Amino acid sequence: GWGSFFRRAAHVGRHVGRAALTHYL
Repeated sequence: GWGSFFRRAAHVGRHVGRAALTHYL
């Protein structure tokens, strides 16, 4: 709508959001 103010309260779900390629897992 005006900016989809929702997930911004946690940026999707962090972790995978920011990065994860570092984890050899």
